Amino acid sequence: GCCPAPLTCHCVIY
Repeated sequence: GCCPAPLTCHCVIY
């Protein structure tokens, strides 16, 4: 999964 922000899947905060 990408970021929950959500943000680009290159950031993925998880």
